[PDB]
Amino acid sequence: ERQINTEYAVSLLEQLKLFYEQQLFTDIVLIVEGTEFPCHKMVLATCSSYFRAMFMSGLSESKQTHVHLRNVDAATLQIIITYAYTGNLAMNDSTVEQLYETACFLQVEDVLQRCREYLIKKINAENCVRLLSFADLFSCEELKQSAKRMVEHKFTAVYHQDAFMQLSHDLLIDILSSDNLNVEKEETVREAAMLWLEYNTESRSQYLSSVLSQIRIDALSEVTQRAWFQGLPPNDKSVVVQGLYKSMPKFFKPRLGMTKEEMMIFIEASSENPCSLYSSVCYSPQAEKVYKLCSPPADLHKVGTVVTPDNDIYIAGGQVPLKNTFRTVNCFYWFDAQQNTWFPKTPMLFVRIKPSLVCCEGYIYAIGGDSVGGELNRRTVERYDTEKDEWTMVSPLPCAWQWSAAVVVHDCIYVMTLNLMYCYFPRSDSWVEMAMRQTSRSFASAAAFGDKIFYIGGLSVTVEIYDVNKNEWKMAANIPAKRYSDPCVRAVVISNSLCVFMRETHLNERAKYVTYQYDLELDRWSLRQHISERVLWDLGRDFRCTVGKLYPSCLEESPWKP
Amino acid sequence: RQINTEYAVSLLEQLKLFYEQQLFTDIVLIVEGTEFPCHKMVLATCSSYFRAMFMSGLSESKQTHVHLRNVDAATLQIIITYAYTGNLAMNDSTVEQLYETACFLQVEDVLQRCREYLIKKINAENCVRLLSFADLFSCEELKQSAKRMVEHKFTAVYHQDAFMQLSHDLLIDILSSDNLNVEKEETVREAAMLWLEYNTESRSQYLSSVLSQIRIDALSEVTQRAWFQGLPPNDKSVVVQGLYKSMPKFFKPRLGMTKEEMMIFIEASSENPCSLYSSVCYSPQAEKVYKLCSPPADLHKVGTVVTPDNDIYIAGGQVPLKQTAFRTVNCFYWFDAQQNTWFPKTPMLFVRIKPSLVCCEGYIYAIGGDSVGGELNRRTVERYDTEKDEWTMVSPLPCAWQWSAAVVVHDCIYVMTLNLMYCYFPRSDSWVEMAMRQTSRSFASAAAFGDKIFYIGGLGSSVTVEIYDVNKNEWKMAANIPAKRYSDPCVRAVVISNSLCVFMRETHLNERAKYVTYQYDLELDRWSLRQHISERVLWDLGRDFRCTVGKLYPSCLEESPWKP
Repeated sequence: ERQINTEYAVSLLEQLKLFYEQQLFTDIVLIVEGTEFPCHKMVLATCSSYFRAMFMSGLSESKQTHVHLRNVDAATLQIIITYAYTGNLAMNDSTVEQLYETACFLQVEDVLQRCREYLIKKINAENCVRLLSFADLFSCEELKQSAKRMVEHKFTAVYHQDAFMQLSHDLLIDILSSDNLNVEKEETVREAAMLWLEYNTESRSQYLSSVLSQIRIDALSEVTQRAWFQGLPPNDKSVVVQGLYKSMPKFFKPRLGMTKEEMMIFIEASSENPCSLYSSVCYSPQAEKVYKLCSPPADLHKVGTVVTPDNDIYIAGGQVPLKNTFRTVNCFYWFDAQQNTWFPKTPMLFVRIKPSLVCCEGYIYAIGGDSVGGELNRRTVERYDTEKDEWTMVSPLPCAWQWSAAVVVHDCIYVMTLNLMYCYFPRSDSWVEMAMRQTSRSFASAAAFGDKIFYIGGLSVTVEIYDVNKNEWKMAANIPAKRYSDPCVRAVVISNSLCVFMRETHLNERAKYVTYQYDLELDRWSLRQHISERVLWDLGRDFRCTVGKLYPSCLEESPWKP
Repeated sequence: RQINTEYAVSLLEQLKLFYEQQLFTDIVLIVEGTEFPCHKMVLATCSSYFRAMFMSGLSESKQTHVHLRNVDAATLQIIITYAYTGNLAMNDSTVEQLYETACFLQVEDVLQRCREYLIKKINAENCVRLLSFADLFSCEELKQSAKRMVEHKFTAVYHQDAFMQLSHDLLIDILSSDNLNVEKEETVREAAMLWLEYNTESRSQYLSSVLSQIRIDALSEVTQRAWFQGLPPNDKSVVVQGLYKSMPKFFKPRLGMTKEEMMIFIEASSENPCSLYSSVCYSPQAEKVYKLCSPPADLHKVGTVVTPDNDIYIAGGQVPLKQTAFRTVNCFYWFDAQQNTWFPKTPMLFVRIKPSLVCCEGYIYAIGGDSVGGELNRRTVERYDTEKDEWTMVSPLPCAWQWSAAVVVHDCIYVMTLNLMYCYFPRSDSWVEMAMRQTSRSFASAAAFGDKIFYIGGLGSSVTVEIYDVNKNEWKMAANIPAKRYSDPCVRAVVISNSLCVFMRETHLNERAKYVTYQYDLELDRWSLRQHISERVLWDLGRDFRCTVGKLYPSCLEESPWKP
């Protein structure tokens, strides 16, 4: 006997739901603050494990037609009952907390796992500490850990969340004592503990002692003593004694967030093992090393990169071989700065090929990139919401462009094509016409350095500088490159200084990597650093470059023979 | 949206778990001392009786030990396990009590399932039993399928033991119908006579009604004194009744006596260019061309067979896959001689292209025809069971042949190829080497007339004829068919009117195709002009068309409207 479903799995379930709704065969009724729920017993067993032990134990409640169940919400119990009768939960985004609470109370494992997944997928920006305290209240390892890391990453950039103040000690100890604080400085966590304590002083006096010992000598060499002399309760002597002990021991160690080296993330590199096609690696300007990264899909290629001002990496679009015995997928991913993995996000609505993602005003803007090709209005765009986690359609492009580039300058969208340029106003959602270039060049990219756009390359060494306040295109100079070669130019910001990363290739000659330092008033690319081939190998042709901060300890060095 | 499959099956298995492992099982069914702990919700979701029993207000709304009587243990068990998992184990024996308990408990799903199974299971040796069963329980669709299949099979066997134990209304509906298949009107007469003489005074009152449905051509002749012999003694209310009642009931001829020997064609050239091919038929007696229903889903590249019981079947073939596009399917079908439609049957195991369907000893033999496997046994020859409705493999052909034909002579299968021949012994399931032909010819057909095989034509084709004798085991020449020179005759060997005739369509240079059949004199070795097919009735058919010998009804079929 297996489980074949000859149009019967749904028939029986439909009949069960009909019976629940008709007040039929009601052998048990739930009283929830005056509201009656005349359901049956067999089904409540399958769902609630509390009702499983309720409709079987030899206690008098099993022989009680009317049971008065309290500490449960009416709407949550109703949705749980209808899920038990139809399998459809249709959960919203607001009532997830009370639903999970009632599921943990009733011990309904399936809806518990469903809500756990829905919560672990929806830790976006704000409910992080709230759902972290929630998972601390209701033991939930999966939620606890994802939420822990999420806070270690974003909490160390706001450290002012209203919900962060109301936290239990053990959770705060686990948060602060961990070595995953994404902070480039050691005083921010100090003042964050300090603010918390100035808020609930006296009440959590032992807790404040522990949080001072948790900050350790690392951040104990500050005004912590004077602030305490200011707010301590009178007639306290041993407290000063125990505070004087907390300033030198507790294994003084450094932290991890300080290792935010501005590095050079690359994608689609020349793979070492012939079994793989491309790879994503990184380069260190100061450390002069070449680190690697894990492929987000591990088989799909032709992706686009973007870096938010908060140093976040995203990947959208791309094409993957069909593996029949290259199909385009609109999937989306995000790079973890510590786990060295890729957590997917809400996919796009159109399968794009090499999308150009631009970040502005906290929103991700994907401009062009072979949306579907057969659009009525072929020139359209689509943006992303980093807070609401959804895609919003905006005003479509004014001219259809291929192999285009797009940057962001002064909180405005700027997309560049062969010769035209349009500025998209995020406040009014419209395109305004901008200056036209006198040269028609494609297959090139642009960089947003300061208040000037530097469109480099095209087919070459065309250096066409554009300014927003002036609205004009001008030439500066030609990059010094060896003749009889085809340079692959890459313009990007580094250390608040405009530089370039170019590679020259000749006939019967090897490729050479070298970055130059360009000056604004000099119009010359001074030799900054020549990338030695002993550490970096060939990259290819379809590789991309972008600036971002990474961690050396989480990532791994790329092994390659000099 | 739909229903979450994950929970749907999780709930189903959890419900089944609560059933087998006695847990929340509340109501228990007491049947012949066997315990059946189960729930009320599952029983209500399927059985209408159980739904009515619990939701009511009677003592059963608060009872636990219901003594369900007039049921079976295994049937209730399989019904409960189906209600708990959706799995119905339908064998070939317990479907009767299954339908009984389903009609008792009023469970629509299992009722429809077993009704479909019995609509598939309807055959000869259970036609009358299934009809009596569909008369006992109201199963009008099953009742009609029974009646029809019944009708025909009843008027082909009329030896069923269950036929004696039948209700009067059912017998009246069977006999008085205009769908009986009998070459004469006297067999139904003696069938009614024996059904009446099965008893005596229990059939006397029905005697006055059964004679009211049979024509008066036999209600004035014999089998009136035979009833007077079996008449109750001194009964003077039946003798004179039948004496002065043999006057109305205007004698009208039935439909079963309209089976004429016809030339059934398939894959003929479609008249309207919207369709690829069609199926027509020639009337050697009516001299017209009646249309036939299209092959099932325009099934092309198939084979035909006409059993000695005059039944048409279709096996193999290919359907255009959803410009050249064709996929081969192993579907099997059966032609309804009255409803003018192709009823589906049990498909084969392997797909075939142009299979040679041959009937022998009640089995349908499809010998070769482009086997899919193409492995070391590139034949996959299969036999079909007309009793069990299933296929069974037989001894494979020793040699792989292509574009071959097969006939049946002396209860044996004779498959013919370019030059070789092998005879299959069904009793021993073996192949024996036969005589060798001296001419290499293919793409021809053979007709089995008596105890001789007549391989006509071969390669277009020609007028070469090689006659083979089974008792002599030798291939000899007889003559060549006199045809017009510089032409390509399309020969078709067939048996009709107890004589070997040929359907040979010839085409001249810059001329249209001409249809004419000849009668081959067996003792004189000469093809005589039996009849010339005028082109005013029969149009072009094509090249890949087949022909077979069979009987059809002109009444149920309609004339094909087409210009000469």
